[PDB]
Amino acid sequence: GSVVIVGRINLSGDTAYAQQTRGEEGCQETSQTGRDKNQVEGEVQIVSTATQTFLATSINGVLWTVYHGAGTRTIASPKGPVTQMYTNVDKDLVGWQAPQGSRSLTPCTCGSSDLYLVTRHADVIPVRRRGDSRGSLLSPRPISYLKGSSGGPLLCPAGHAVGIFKAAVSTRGVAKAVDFIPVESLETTM
Ligand SMILES: C=C[C@@H]1C[C@]1(NC(=O)[C@@H]1C[C@@H]2CN1C(=O)[C@H](C(C)(C)C)NC(=O)O[C@@H]1C[C@H]1CCCCCc1nc3ccc(OC)cc3nc1O2)C(=O)NS(=O)(=O)C1CC1
Ligand SMILES: [Zn+2]
Repeated sequence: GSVVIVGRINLSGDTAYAQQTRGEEGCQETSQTGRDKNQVEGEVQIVSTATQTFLATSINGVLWTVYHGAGTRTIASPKGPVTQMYTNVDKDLVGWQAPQGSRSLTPCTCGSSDLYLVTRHADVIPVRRRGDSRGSLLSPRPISYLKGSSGGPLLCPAGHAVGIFKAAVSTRGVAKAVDFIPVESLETTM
């Protein structure tokens, strides 16, 4: 089946909050036809397959998500199923053409290390960048807490995308740092 947009994380105001936009059955029909009529809004999409839900982030005109969530799937669209433009397993990276109506996050140009991770729950966690592709969490959470939030953006203090969340570095089933796909890697791909 196709990957279907089931919602969006809202950043366009003070609060971050997920608006779910489609039902399970609606998701199933639209996964199956690959034709999606629903309007697209914002930067961070909530996407799901038949069995998993995760996030998808628009950066430089391309909707980015994790390969471990989307596999090789097409995305359901107004004109039908769309094959991936970008698919890189080593990087765990896949991209489609950003859907009509979506907005891109501007890439971070500030070199700021006080980062922020937007989860599926629309919580905004401070992350402290610790490397070329790693940020430690100020407050550590259980791995369950972050699960389902891959493909989501890591933001600088100016609201710009720094990377895409990919994997959680876990000790005793507690995430203490997050592994991301820095924008610079997306541009290498593009
Ligand atoms: C808990 C939040 C976390 C963000 C989430 N990511 C994962 O769970 C990833 C997927 C998988 C394991 N992940 C992990 O995070 C593990 C885990 C033990 C699960 C905590 N952590 C981990 O390895 O830490 C090690 C230091 C890093 C080493 C680097 C890891 C490599 C990353 C990775 N790459 C590829 C490339 C290609 C593949 O093809 C099939 C598959 C891959 N799988 C991968 O890891 C998430 O929420 N997902 S999700 O939304 O529920 C799902 C629907 C989409
Ligand atoms: Zn910045």
